[PDB]
Amino acid sequence: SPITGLVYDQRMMLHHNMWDSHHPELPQRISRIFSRHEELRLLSRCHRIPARLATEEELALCHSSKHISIIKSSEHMKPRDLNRLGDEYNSIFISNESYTCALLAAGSCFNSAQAILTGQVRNAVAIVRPPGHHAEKDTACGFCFFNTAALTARYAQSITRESLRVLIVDWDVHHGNGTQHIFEEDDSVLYISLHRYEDGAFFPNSEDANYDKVGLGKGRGYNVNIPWNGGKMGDPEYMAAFHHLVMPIAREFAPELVLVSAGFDAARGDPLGGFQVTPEGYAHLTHQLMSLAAGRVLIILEGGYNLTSISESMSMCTSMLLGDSPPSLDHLTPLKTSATVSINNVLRAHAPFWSSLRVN
Ligand SMILES: CC(/C=C/C(=O)NO)=C\[C@H](C)C(=O)c1ccc(N(C)C)cc1
Ligand SMILES: [K+]
Ligand SMILES: [K+]
Ligand SMILES: [Zn+2]
Repeated sequence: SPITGLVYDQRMMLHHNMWDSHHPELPQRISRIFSRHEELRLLSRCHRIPARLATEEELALCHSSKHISIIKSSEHMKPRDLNRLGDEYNSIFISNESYTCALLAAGSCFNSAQAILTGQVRNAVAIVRPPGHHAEKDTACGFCFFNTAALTARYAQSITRESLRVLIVDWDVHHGNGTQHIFEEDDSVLYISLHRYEDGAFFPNSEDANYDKVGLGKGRGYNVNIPWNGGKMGDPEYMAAFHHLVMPIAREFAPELVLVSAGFDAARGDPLGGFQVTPEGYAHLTHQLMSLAAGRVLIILEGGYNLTSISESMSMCTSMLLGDSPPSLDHLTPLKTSATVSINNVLRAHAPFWSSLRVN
């Protein structure tokens, strides 16, 4: 029978901001999501995967030992040193429990990828924090210490074969700069991100997120950026991006495992995204990805700051993984012109690499 795995560990709530108790990357993000899965009776339908700590050797699959050593050292720091260290990065706060929580987020995901790859479960959801996709090989960034999704892709290959094909779909409203960079020269890991860009004025504020960054060397064509410009986007724009880009490229790539860097900050009500993707929209995207890799899909929480929006959106993704009927959504709504421009720009930049793509 198809089983859905779920991993959650309340110890990941220990990572906190001691200088701003209302910082948006709240410990309550994961507990509210977990409680909503209980209320909707989704949790009881899942196989509970145990959380674990990632080892330093596993962190070294993507990160430098210098970076690992510095984050590890924060476990023993006084508040004044935690404040100073956090200030060395772009948008990071650290507590003595941060390192442990980042290890738990990655270890939880490794156990989930292992459960899927060994056939213990068909697919899985990881309700983890702190997030990972902005973390680079050598630095923490944007609430992220280690790149959980990137590490999970490498971990998956370490327990199978180096050439295991992993698709990472990053639907967090922000560009996963760390994920792109880690796999930029790699043809074994296809990275597809959709993200608010605003001509480089939206976090992480780099032209690296533009559609013309297609990958390097043997990785040329294996990096797909779908940047949004022109304000609020929603379900029609995301469905069109999946229809014309994400799914044709994914099918041509033929992944053996699908990781979703599932931020829910493109959700309706999120003040850090300003977008309108609905829980039914996220459900549709999850169900489309389930048609890939024999259903081998692991959904990894990234960002998403409206407690109610993320709890509803992520629960709807789990509902899809469990085999519930997908929402009836169509492609009849006209897109905002700027979203058409964005999709056409990606189609043009990726036409050389992916024969199945349409011109416009
Ligand atoms: C890091 C983050 C979201 C992360 C996330 O959700 N990861 O996916 C949001 C922060 C508040 C932000 O908006 C910001 C904007 C500009 C900036 N500069 C120009 C230095 C620094 C930070
Ligand atoms: K993204
Ligand atoms: K790549
Ligand atoms: Zn985000």
